[PDB]
Amino acid sequence: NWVLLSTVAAVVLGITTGVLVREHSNLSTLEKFYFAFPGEILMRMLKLIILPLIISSMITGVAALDSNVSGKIGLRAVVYYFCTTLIAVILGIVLVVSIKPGVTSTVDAMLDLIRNMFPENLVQACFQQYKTKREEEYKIVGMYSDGINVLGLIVFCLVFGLVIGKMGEKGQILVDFFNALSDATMKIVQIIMCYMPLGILFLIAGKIIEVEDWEIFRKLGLYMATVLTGLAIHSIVILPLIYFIVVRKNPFRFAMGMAQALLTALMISSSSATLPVTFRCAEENNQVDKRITRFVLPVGATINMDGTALYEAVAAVFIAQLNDLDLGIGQIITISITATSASIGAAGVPQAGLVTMVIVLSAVGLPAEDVTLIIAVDWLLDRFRTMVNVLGDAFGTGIVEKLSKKELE
Amino acid sequence: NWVLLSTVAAVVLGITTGVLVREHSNLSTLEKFYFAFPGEILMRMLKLIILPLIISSMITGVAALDSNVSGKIGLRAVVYYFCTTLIAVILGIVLVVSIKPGVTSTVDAMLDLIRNMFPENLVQACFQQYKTKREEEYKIVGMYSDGINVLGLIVFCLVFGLVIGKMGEKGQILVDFFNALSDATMKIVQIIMCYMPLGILFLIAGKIIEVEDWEIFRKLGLYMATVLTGLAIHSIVILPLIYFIVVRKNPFRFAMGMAQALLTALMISSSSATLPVTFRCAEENNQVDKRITRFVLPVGATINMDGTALYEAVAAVFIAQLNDLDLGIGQIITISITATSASIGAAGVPQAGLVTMVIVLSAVGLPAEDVTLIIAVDWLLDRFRTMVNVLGDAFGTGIVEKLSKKELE
Amino acid sequence: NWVLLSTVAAVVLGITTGVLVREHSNLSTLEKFYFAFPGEILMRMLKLIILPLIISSMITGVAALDSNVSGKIGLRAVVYYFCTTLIAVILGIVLVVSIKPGVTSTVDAMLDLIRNMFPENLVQACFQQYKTKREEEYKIVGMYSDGINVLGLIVFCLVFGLVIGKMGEKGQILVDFFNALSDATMKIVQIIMCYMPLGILFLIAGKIIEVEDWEIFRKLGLYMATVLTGLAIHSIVILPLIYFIVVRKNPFRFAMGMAQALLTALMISSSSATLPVTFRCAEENNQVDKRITRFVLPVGATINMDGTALYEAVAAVFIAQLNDLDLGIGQIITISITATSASIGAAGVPQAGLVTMVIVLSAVGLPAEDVTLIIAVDWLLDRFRTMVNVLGDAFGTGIVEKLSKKELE
Ligand SMILES: C[N+](C)(C)CCO
Ligand SMILES: C[N+](C)(C)CCO
Ligand SMILES: C[N+](C)(C)CCO
Repeated sequence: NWVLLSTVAAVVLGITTGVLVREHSNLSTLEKFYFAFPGEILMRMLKLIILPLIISSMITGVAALDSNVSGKIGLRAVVYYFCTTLIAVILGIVLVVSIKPGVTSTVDAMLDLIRNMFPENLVQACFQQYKTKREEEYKIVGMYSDGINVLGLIVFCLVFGLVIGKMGEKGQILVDFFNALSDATMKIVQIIMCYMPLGILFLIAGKIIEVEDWEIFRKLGLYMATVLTGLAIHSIVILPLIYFIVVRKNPFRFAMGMAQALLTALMISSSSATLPVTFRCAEENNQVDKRITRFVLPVGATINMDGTALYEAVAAVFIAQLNDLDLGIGQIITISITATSASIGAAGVPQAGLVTMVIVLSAVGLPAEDVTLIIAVDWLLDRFRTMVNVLGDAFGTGIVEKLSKKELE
Repeated sequence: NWVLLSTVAAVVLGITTGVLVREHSNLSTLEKFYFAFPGEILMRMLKLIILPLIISSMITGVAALDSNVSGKIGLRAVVYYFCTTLIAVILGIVLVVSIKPGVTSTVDAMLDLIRNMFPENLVQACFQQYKTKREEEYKIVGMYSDGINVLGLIVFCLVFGLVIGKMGEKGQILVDFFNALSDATMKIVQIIMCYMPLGILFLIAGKIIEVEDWEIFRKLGLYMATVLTGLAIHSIVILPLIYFIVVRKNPFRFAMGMAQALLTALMISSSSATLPVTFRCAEENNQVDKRITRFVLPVGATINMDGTALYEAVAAVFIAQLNDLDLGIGQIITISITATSASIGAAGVPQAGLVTMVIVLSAVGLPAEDVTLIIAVDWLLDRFRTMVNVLGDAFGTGIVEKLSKKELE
Repeated sequence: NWVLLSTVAAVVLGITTGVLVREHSNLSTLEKFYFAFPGEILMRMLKLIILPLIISSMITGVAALDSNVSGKIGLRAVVYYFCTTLIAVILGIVLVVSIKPGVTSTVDAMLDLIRNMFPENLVQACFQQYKTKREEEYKIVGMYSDGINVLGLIVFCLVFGLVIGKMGEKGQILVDFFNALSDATMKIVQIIMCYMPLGILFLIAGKIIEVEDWEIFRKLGLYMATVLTGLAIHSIVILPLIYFIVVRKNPFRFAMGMAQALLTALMISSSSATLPVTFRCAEENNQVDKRITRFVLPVGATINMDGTALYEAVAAVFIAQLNDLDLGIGQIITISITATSASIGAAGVPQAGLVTMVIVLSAVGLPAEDVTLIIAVDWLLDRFRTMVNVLGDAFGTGIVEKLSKKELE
């Protein structure tokens, strides 16, 4: 594949250029800023595109989710993809606080989630964010600090996406305007990813120059041991339990029937690319009828956020812990809800692991140029994330036969 | 009706909760801020929607006003609905300064009306507002303070609405895009009004807690005696004179012929809901032909701002007087022109008295959470405002028979 | 013509009012600000419209440039209209620094061209601009100062215009939405130009009042001797050489064959108005086939920026030199690239010399009210600019017969 091979060949040459400058020359504090300029322009190019990508892919992802939730079968998969998303948020927050990869009020930060879901302006929500601060027996002021409001542009586009879906023929030009705006801002991300090999070369090399000790290669080992532990309690302990609670039919036999599509997800790392394969393995091996697989698998490519909350919401807390933030427990729930929501906006993006992380790091107020620690090993962890998304969707096929049995007639 | 009954039942339970907390417990200065948080989220939800509601309803209200002003009949109703709008602005400013409900340069503030009609940026006009200040033999600086520019987003959408109406078939996708955007942002205001009973419960109760003296129940009695005096010189003295100046046929006989539609407006408080009724009473009782009633009544549901300048531009000055502002005479004309213009944007909104007031209080730089004094008694005054809008439109039927008599052949 | 006669009659009455106030009365520092208020509102009206004019005319100018570059003929005119545009930028920068009309780091300002082509936000690019500053062995901070980012709204709309052109039928509603938005924001500029005679009357008169010495009538004579010298090395020395390098057929005979359309351009000063004439003189007199004139003349009305870089990028440096700026050499290339790019956005505007200058003066951070020095003599220099655009396009017809000879079969 091109986009995988070229990114690995730019991480290898990024470390090759990176140690042949710090151990072979000596740059100033200014010339280590001009050396990381082609990787600076990539971070401006990526933040440029997340505003028409959030707005267009949330409006069309939700206005096409209607008529894919027809009946009660499409409602008994929205409850399932919210019940295992909420457990994956709790499992991602617990595992990043217990392990703490990258080390050494709370009510006023949970009421800013609900304040930022409903902004006071839709144009200010594209570049500003409401943060409140207790001061003086106390009183409370609000500031509107900078940084994009991703939570309020997603709650509004989820409401605006439901309204124009149900409007019928009067709101067909609004679905057609944003379907074409979503196709046009996924062909610009394909143009940016033709520059992304050159940009991550000078982004990796600008980090190995400034790094003086190999402690950051240990915090990058405890990060892969928090993602591969979040994505191994979910595939072994959490999701085979949820199947066995309602469907008493041995969940380790269900996964062996899907072993052709689990092994295919380790080679592509894209859920919508092996979506023709997981259709072919579910019906023939597990003996499930086609009227419920065609109703939960198209909603399971928009709503299945089990893998994001264990990978991109552990990465975005690891970056925040890397900058010596204490974060409390109220700004961790702020991050893991912004990281889980931003993956619905970065829905079918080509390099959807890199783009989603630039959305959350720009939203929660972190340096987006710290994503180059994550894309060094993103090609290992995105393969295993979509093995959970394929296994999570396959258990979402065999669960809605059991709550929907009298509905099929 | 649901939206009336539920709002009265949330004002009654708002005062019931409000006196069973201040006279039964004791909250801190912080716990009186967390008690009014469900009413804070309503004020964020309302300010969220006034930006796509101003833009879409002004573009479609004006691009559909073309072909409803065909001939000279539709021009002799635009002059009439500007001549009685300007008298209602003068009558609303005089009555709120002479009575002063809620008590105890000028050239640089009239040149900021004309500066804010033509902003220097269309994206900055969505959240910022130009205020100029004389300083030092003097010189003049400009600041761009915050708060939405409603005047400049209405003057531009009035020009942009006329241009795409007259473009014909080349500008039909622009009328279709904003017709669907206006239908989609009136179905979101219907979703907000399903939360508005809960929000105004904690908004009323958060005001009765902090109020320690019943002087504010006297300033709320002088406010209803300024609206019901502005809307009783207009229906008795001003508008029956304007009929009798040009049409010498006893205006108190004209209103008795419309008594079925005046009494219907006291039960619905919506001009476009009794618009089928005022068609049926004008032609049969007053003997007016249908070629001029169908030409002045659709422009009389977009342009008839006689009732707004006596109700929502007396309320927005009463709120400004409540915060101990002196206002001069130049910032009163700023308010009553912003309040009269913002009711064309809040054109056919369900709760169009509450939404219009949040537009003007956010525009002229006032606390939008002070609208809860007004919605306590809005269900009394909005019935009597639309009785003036029905009587003002009925006299706008019997006036254009007299200036248009040779035009009908 | 109306728009020429009325503008000359407002420059004459502007100087007539201007010397009958300063030599016949005495105004304060405040009353010389209220006297130039009708010309202030014109500068707010002009800056109001450059945001939907840049966005709509760049998207439709580029999405219609596709299928006008079919084959290799339409590629051998994009190289020619970039090779003579880059020489006109170098000739405009050299001539405004050598003559310096209006008198008496660099790497951090060339890396801000590339930083401002790719902004971090599309809504902030409509009103804000990234300027970086070296400070402290040094480090580099970035600020986001105010003023519209014209470079980043043109690079994005050039990429977004190419993507929706090549999308075919899926991106036809996006071409139809911006074709109608571009027709609707050229009919608002025609409404503004009905006020522009009144606005430039009080704009000229507000400058002759404050001027106390006639040195500014000498710097306005060295400005016309830099534009008419830039547009006389291009028409005599630069462009007849580029023809004679590749096409050995005596370029002074080519221009005599186009003498009917050169003389017509001195009477209209519009390239797309004499575009039917330069078609009729190229084929009959110079004996060129119609298959290459119809392929380079529609791309030569969007891409031919030879005349802008010698007129509007010498004017925008002359205004910057007038305010006693030193500008280095890095902020001169910033101006002449912003002035050359902004003339693709002001593509077919009626008063396209006045509107283009308000775009660049607002972009590079200059007073837009200093354009009234330029529109005093714009009707002399815009005639001679389009004589170079007609001569530059005619030599762009006789050049693509020589590189395309085996392609025509
Ligand atoms: C299923 N994905 C996580 C890949 C996209 C939904 O946000
Ligand atoms: C006639 N109304 C006042 C109800 C709407 C026009 O703004
Ligand atoms: C050819 N013009 C310069 C007139 C427009 C292209 O920007």
